[PDB]
Amino acid sequence: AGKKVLIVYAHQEPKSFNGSLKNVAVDELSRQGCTVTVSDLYAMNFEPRATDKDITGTLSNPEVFNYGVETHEAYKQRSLASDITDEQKKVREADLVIFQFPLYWFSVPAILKGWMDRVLCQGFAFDIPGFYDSGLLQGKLALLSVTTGGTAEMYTKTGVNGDSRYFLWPLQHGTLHFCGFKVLAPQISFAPEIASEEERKGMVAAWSQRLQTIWKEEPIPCTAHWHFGQ
Amino acid sequence: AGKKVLIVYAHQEPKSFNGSLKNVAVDELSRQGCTVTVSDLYAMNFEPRATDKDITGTLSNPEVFNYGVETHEAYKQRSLASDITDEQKKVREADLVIFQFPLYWFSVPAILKGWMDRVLCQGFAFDIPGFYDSGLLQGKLALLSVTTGGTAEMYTKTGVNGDSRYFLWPLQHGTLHFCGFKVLAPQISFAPEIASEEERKGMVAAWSQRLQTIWKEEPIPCTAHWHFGQ
Ligand SMILES: Cc1cc2nc3c(=O)[nH]c(=O)nc-3n(C[C@H](O)[C@H](O)[C@H](O)COP(=O)(O)OP(=O)(O)OC[C@H]3O[C@@H](n4cnc5c(N)ncnc54)[C@H](O)[C@@H]3O)c2cc1C
Ligand SMILES: Cc1cc2nc3c(=O)[nH]c(=O)nc-3n(C[C@H](O)[C@H](O)[C@H](O)COP(=O)(O)OP(=O)(O)OC[C@H]3O[C@@H](n4cnc5c(N)ncnc54)[C@H](O)[C@@H]3O)c2cc1C
Ligand SMILES: CCN(CC)CCC[C@H](C)Nc1ccnc2cc(Cl)ccc12
Ligand SMILES: CCN(CC)CCC[C@H](C)Nc1ccnc2cc(Cl)ccc12
Ligand SMILES: [Zn+2]
Ligand SMILES: [Zn+2]
Repeated sequence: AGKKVLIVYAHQEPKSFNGSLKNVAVDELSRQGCTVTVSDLYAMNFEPRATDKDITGTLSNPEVFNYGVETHEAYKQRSLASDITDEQKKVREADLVIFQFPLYWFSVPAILKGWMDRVLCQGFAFDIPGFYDSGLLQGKLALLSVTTGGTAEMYTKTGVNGDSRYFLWPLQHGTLHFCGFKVLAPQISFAPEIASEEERKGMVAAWSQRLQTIWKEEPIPCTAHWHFGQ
Repeated sequence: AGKKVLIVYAHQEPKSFNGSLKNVAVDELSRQGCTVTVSDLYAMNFEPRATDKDITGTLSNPEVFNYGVETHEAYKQRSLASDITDEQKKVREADLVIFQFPLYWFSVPAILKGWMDRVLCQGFAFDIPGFYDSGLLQGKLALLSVTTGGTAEMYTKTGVNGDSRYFLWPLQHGTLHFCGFKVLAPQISFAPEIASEEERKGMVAAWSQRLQTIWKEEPIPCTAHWHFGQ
């Protein structure tokens, strides 16, 4: 026991469907006795841009700015902007990181993309070498809880939008697995705007109910076959 | 001729490999007699976050904030923030939109993700019923010019990262095709940091040379089969 959870939450509106899914996760994980922290990115005005302001120390090469190189070195020297290290502390302490967001352009909203870009730097989240199964966040779990405009039917193989797993690839594999996370099955709450209020309440209750047994779940095999099939 | 091009450019450093690819595109398209415009997102300090500041008027619903609905209505009511409408004007005038960026987490840097989120609103880029082949930007061409850290071999179907086409799906299909663009084959400049000077020169020259005949190209079939098939 004694599990720690970080929820990285990306919605502007506390009364939103995303807000309800975040709150029910806080409620249920709290009820279980888990330690819970939420990064409410919009409320934090979280900075999404990868810039030279993210390093406060002497640059390795002040004539030609290479974000990856400079953040790697800043991580090692401890000269990263404090907003980044504040998030790194939350990740370091977490056993499970839940990302709660509406799908924007088959991906995460930009503010959350910026969290990934800025927080998961070399030295902290991965090394070269030291990625995928050797990533530095090994031993941790991650889970994408996503809401969509499109219906489940629209996000199937035979639909023009394609199977929902297709768009998970850059997030689950390219990012989370790359950093060493084991990835729990995504929670996709399809088309709440189209849904009836009863169907919406059902989707929120389904997430809460799933969370009751989250610590017993196995991760997915985060492979091309899982995402794309044969 | 009389062709118009917008380059949406996302790199912090003018002397970067991305910078050089952007500059060669400007040079070669300018030489051809094309009309060329560049949105240098980092130099513009482009806002990535989707917030209620993106609507200038009174909100469609001041009590509960729905970004998609509010921006749709704002577009119809000419009440979007000027940074967004400035970009929409550039897109509206363009026959070809080139995106020039380094791959960040199998996707675009957050600043460019924010451009997509905030600029391509419903009513402007898509609507009911105009999407995929009938998207509102139909008749326009789009092209992703991406640079990577990983090698071409890492980006193979059975390589650690999977086929590069796998990460293109959310961008080419879920975003560009969705908005009605015809998608020209991506330009992928693999691993310039690792490449020799000569190899880098070759990749820049390949891009310059490609641009010489860009108006003669057929778009790819932006399908699941192209992205995921044998
Ligand atoms: C920039 C942008 C890009 C997008 N790109 C995509 C894309 O690529 N693919 C795609 O499929 N969609 C896309 N969308 C649509 C988007 O994913 C949906 O709009 C979003 O997922 C809806 O979630 P929400 O929390 O905002 O819904 P909400 O509008 O907040 O929720 C709907 C309703 O649920 C109600 N509600 C809240 N809590 C509860 C509760 N506890 N019980 C019952 N009802 C409740 C709310 O009052 C509301 O009426 C995009 C949208 C934007 C703005
Ligand atoms: C947050 C983050 C996430 C990332 N995620 C990924 C990922 O998911 N997958 C992946 O594969 N990579 C990833 N990367 C790596 C990234 O994609 C590469 O670092 C980037 O593409 C390199 O391009 P660049 O323009 O910055 O190269 P640069 O470092 O600017 O350039 C490389 C070399 O080319 C030289 N050069 C510039 N112009 C010319 C010229 N005209 N002729 C010859 N040489 C020239 C430069 O001087 C330099 O020496 C990530 C990086 C970051 C920071
Ligand atoms: C017209 C607005 N309103 C009236 C019913 C319906 C809500 C709008 C719906 C949910 N939004 C969407 C539904 C489905 N797909 C989408 C893809 C993108 Cl990129 C953006 C928005 C999307
Ligand atoms: C000083 C040496 N310097 C090159 C300038 C280090 C370059 C490291 C290499 C290129 N970067 C990378 C190579 C391959 N994959 C990657 C995935 C991510 Cl997320 C981030 C960086 C990556
Ligand atoms: Zn994986
Ligand atoms: Zn397509």
